[PDB]
Amino acid sequence: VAHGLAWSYYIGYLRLILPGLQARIRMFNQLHNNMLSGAGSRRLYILFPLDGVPDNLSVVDPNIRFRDMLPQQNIDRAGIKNRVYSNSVYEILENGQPAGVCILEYATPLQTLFAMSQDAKAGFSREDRLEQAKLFCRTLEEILEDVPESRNNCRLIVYQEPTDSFSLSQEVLRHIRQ
Amino acid sequence: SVAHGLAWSYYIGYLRLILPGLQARIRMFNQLHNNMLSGAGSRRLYILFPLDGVPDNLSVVDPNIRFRDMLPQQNIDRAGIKNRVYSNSVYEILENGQPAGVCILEYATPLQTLFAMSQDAKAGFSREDRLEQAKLFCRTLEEILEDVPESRNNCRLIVYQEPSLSQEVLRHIRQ
Ligand SMILES: Cc1ccc2c(=O)c3cccc(CC(=O)O)c3oc2c1C
Ligand SMILES: Cc1ccc2c(=O)c3cccc(CC(=O)O)c3oc2c1C
Repeated sequence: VAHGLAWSYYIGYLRLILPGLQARIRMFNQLHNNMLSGAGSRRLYILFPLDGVPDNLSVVDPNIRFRDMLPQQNIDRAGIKNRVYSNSVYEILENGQPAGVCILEYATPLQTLFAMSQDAKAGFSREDRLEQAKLFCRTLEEILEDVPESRNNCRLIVYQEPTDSFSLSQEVLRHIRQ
Repeated sequence: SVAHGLAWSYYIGYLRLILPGLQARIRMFNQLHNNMLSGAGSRRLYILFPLDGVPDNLSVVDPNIRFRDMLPQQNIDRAGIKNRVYSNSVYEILENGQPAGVCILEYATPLQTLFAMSQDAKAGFSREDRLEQAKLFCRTLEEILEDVPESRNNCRLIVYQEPSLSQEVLRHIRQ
């Protein structure tokens, strides 16, 4: 199931959104004294926690600080027709210092995976959901690897949360640094 | 299968966002265009799903399906996806050379995904395989809509196969 879900995420969102990302950064930077930086901050980072319903990003971590919206993106495929999309820019702290600035969001298909799992008749366990989550990521990673213009503009950030000291900020930083 | 997750994502990712505000958007439409819609048959989101990828865009697919107007936009504002603006389009469906029906009409966006999947260099699949998937998608989507009345009565999945669409649409509006 998660195979077609990763494809619809790519086809139905990442394809529409990536190509104009850089231009929107350029603006953002004109208007915020070059807050985005070089290379690290030139990507759309998609968060995919493994372990449903992660904390929303404004509250998840005191070291992940919202700054501002990029300028909106207008789309006009023969969709759909006219659509407006938003993306959000976050300051990422390490040791009390601004260590990174980036565009960051959760993968919407989490919501579908969760909703699937919660359905009364055909819902399924946490373990079965994790198996699907892993399959979504593996499949999305493959798609992106095959598409250099897409891959140069975004990175899937996949992580597991221990219920048992987890900092999402340190995870994002490690990716941003790689 | 893959089309089952796809159906759930069209529902969770689009129909849930769009149907709740539809009637509000229709009423305002009617007021702006002399009650051009309302007849009950004129107040659902009609979603075309040709079982046959890449169906000609609606404005050009059939002389009997003629673009009239856009609904007022639907603004959405959730967590994660902050501001989005969605559009939907209203079509006049002529029969016998004359307007016979008016509706809100669009292609299901997941057609584009079953097609792209099909078309992949590796683990892509044939037309004969992509069709079985399209079938699974339609069935799964019609099962999902059934469990939630608020949604069901506000959209119809028009599924069709080459042996006139405008005649295929009116039948639905009439049902
Ligand atoms: C242009 C395009 C193409 C494919 C999809 C899609 O598979 C898909 C699957 C599930 C949910 C959506 C969201 C939507 O229809 O806006 C999807 O959007 C798509 C869009 C917007
Ligand atoms: C709110 C929400 C929830 C789930 C999905 C989704 O599964 C999903 C899967 C594939 C493609 C999209 C389109 C998008 O993220 O804009 C999807 O959108 C979703 C959206 C917008």
